[PDB]
Amino acid sequence: IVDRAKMEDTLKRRFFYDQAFAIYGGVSGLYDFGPVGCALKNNIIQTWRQHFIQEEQILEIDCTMLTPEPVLKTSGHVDKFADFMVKDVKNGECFRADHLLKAHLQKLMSDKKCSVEKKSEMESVLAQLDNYGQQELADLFVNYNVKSPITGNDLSPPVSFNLMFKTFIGPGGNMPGYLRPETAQGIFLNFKRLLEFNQGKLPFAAAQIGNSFRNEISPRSGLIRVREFTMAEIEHFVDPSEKDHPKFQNVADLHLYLYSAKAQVSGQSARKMRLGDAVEQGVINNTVLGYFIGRIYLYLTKVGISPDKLRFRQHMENEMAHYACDCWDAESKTSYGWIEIVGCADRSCYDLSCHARATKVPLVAEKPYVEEVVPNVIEPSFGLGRIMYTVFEHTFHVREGDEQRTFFSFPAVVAPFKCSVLPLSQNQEFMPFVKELSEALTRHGVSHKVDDSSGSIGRRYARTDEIGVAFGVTIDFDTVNKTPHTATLRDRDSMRQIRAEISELPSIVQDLANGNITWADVEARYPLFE
Amino acid sequence: IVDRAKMEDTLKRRFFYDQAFAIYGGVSGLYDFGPVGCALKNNIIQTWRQHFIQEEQILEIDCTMLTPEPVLKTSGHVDKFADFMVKDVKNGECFRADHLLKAHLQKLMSDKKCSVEKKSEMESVLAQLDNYGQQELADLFVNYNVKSPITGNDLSPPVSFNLMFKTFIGPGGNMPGYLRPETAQGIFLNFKRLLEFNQGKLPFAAAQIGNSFRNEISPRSGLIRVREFTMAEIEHFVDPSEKDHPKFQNVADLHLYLYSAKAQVSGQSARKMRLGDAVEQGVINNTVLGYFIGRIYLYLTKVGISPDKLRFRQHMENEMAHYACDCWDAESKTSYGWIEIVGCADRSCYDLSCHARATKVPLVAEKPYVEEVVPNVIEPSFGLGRIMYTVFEHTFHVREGDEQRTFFSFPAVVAPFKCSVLPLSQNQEFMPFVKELSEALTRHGVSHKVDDSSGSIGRRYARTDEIGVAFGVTIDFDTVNKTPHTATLRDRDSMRQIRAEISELPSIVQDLANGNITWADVEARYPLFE
Ligand SMILES: Nc1ncnc2c1ncn2[C@@H]1O[C@@H](COP(=O)(O)OP(=O)(O)OP(=O)(O)O)[C@H](O)[C@H]1O
Ligand SMILES: Nc1ncnc2c1ncn2[C@@H]1O[C@@H](COP(=O)(O)OP(=O)(O)OP(=O)(O)O)[C@H](O)[C@H]1O
Repeated sequence: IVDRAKMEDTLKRRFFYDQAFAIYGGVSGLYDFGPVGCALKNNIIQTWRQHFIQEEQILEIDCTMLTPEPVLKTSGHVDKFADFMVKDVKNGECFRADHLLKAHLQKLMSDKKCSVEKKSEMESVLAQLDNYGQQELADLFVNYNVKSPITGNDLSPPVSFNLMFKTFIGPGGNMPGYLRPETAQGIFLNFKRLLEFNQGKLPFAAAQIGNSFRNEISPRSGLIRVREFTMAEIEHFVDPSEKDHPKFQNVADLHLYLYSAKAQVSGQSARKMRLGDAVEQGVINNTVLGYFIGRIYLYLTKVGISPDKLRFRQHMENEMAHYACDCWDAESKTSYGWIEIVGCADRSCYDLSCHARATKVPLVAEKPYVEEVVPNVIEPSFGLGRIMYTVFEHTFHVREGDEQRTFFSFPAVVAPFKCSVLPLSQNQEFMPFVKELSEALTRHGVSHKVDDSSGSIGRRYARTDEIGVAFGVTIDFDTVNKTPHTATLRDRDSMRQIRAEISELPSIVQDLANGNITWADVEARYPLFE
Repeated sequence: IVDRAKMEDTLKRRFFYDQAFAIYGGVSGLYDFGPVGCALKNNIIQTWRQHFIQEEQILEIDCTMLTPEPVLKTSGHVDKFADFMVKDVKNGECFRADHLLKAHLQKLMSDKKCSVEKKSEMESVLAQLDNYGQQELADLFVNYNVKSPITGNDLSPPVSFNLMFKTFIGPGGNMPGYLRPETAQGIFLNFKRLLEFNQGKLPFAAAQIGNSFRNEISPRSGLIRVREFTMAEIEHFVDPSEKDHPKFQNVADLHLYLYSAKAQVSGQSARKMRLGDAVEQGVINNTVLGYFIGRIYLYLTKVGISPDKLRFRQHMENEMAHYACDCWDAESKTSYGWIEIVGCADRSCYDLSCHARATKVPLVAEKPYVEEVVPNVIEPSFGLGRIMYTVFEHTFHVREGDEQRTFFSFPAVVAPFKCSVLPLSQNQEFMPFVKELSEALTRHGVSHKVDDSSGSIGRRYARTDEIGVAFGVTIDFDTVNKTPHTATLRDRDSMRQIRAEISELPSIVQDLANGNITWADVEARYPLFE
């Protein structure tokens, strides 16, 4: 139960992100990222690269964002990629029917005058919103008589709204284009060149880390709903008859919350199963999908997401994407309820085929005389924007001190900079120490910054914790005058300190950040400091 | 004099880049980058970060690409950001007048029937093309009677063509938007928040590394002219009365080719002056601009650009950008002649003012009672796309061998991967060595890859050189059987080899790549290997 308000204030004050074109009134769905935001955003992407691209030796390509209409028409986006929109007959004001109806029912279930018999009924409606097609939503909008949230006017019937941005490539109108709503397509149009890289055998995964555009109808979720964001997508091309992953046993012992399609249609809750048992009992189709669900869980967890607030929900029969036949979304529980931050879909083979036909260009591989096959693809899609935000709410805390200080418990691999070196005097008495410590840290690969801000050592850290800095080393006079020269090591979360020689701290902070040593261990080997 | 044709073939075969939406016929100005392309593209950006952001402790932000019309209207892009376009009256076919006229004169100067008196005259015309405004170009198009390049029909008079892409943010048309043709604007709209970071003092530089869009009229220069590219821009906010840079003495002894505005209007050539002498003789206005010109020269040179093919040309009076009052472009001589790859402009203070007014939001700083001032900004703009391409032509070579093999002499800091470990047998006899070498290299921070391709050791490298791999270590039977165990170190460019213990090579390759040791030194300490 995080206090969004108080948090958003800290994220904007320290400038993690903020409204884009603020001095012009701003634009919904558009935000800019400040220094700290970029540092944290870059750490997440780098962590992702090591976790997937590096770990699975994935190929990398960087395709264009502009796309000629024909390409997206063949993919089915020009037809099925949209959201149901509604608007009051009085003025323009557009709203995403899907969500509005969801916010309306929550208002009715909240009202005490609501009977248990109804509150229950409405729950069955919400837990099946992504299914209700064109007509079905129209009925609910009439049954519950939904009306504009503000100055409640009459709402027009629900209609489709293509979420792709429109443009024109080159002078004239002969070539109408769009801004890619996803990156996947780019990888498909380059399947042959990519297939050639792996000698021609399967499986093999291609990846992309670029920006995608979504002309979202009415964004009101901060960074959760933007019309422009960076997403990392992997296209795991596997043979339809070989949907088995060799490394699955690496994540078979993971206990994570699964919310199958059945559990949703049978009105029951999500179960916390073992990834292996899940694949066994037929819950999770194959092991390829299961391996990725594990890799995903691990990544999100390693970045800072809370396990007790993370679950994988399976799509419904008619909730499926136009290009999918099965999918599982990694949802994180936030102040906006459960929201998908990573979509692991199973586009059986809808893409290579469509493009193959439309262009009469064959896109297949061969196996052992020899047979050709159309590669089935499992696509783990990461929304680096939502993942970062979820980290904010899952690590944001308010110190128990009356000063109402806040801080983020960012893991050591995502925090802006691991250590914060802050000395009392910046004269030539401490420089000999600050200098060596700063370089000793660098040799250990520990990102840091020397503090110069004004205020007491206690306030000096209050600002460091605010942006989530993992550790801190205080160099006082006793560090300079006394001998051996010892400095103070401070832990962000607990605020507890330690006193050790200023020459051993480097390797220590390195193990604390690398996860080789526990803060408990530190308090066990070295003398405590109040 | 590089053979573009042969080169483009190698760049596409190894998949550095290629036509985007190829199976759909492709689109001019749009290209995708393959694995090697991405590796090299990422090395350049990383090298840039260390050279500028890290070296000058520049602040970093990441703004949106979508921009609401009002913002670009206030910047003057909706009015002056365009290119003169012409088209034959027969069909659509659009052409950039600016260039077409330039290609026409070159055809006339090439023809032997052309007299010296005329060839000279035309040169004076080309060396002043970016000046000729609306009317002036119309005359030349009539005087030289320019006509469509293909099936030469009659060309319509030259007219302006806004290069920005058009779109609509959100449902409806109440909010018309554009795709940022540059990043600078984003940094200006966030001036206050950024100014606050530096306590409020000047100077201070903000930066951005994102994509920009340019609806280029008719792109025919491969990667030189794209409608989508990644650009790194720095906004050095300095006080108008303090246009002096403290570090200038770090690049004062640089001898680079300068092509002042005068030299262009006085029909004379470019001089190779000393950066310091240039600022003295009033050539280069201030030292702030001079420091950056040096930093730029160093970066481009460090990346792989040839000094004898690099020059800094100063803009003409009416060639100035709508937001500039003075500028210098770093031009590289390529198969397309001199092209700007880095634009270092001096937008005196045109931006902060425009936005300040239009929104009635004050954007200024203060100095020592105290006075407020409108920061003058020097904007070094890097087109990471053109810089990479220039590196291709300036490092592409054809082995003297009849097999017509090619290779790129990529510096160690940009090559896909510094070293290439290739063993003869991949059995369990060499693994103990390949393993240790691979890890020893990693501990030294040397990017590498174990070769598995088929063919003789000589052909194994022919493919490694093709993508520009700096070095290579061959592990043969003598490395396994003999003792001490020695491997062969091979230099890409010279193809010359060395024989040293397989345990010392790691540190050696590290110094060769880091530039601590010369290949000559290696041949001086260790025994040569034929
Ligand atoms: N507007 C957005 N802002 C930020 N990230 C987004 C946005 N829309 C989608 N994503 C990211 O892309 C999603 C994967 O693609 P997907 O097509 O499943 O989105 P989606 O199903 O349409 O989600 P939504 O129900 O929120 O519209 C990631 O789960 C999510 O982080
Ligand atoms: N179409 C393009 N493709 C790749 N890079 C580009 C393109 N257009 C501009 N750039 C990059 O941005 C330039 C800086 O901005 P600038 O406004 O000076 O471009 P420009 O003066 O319009 O150049 P041009 O004469 O080629 O149109 C860098 O010098 C160049 O690398």
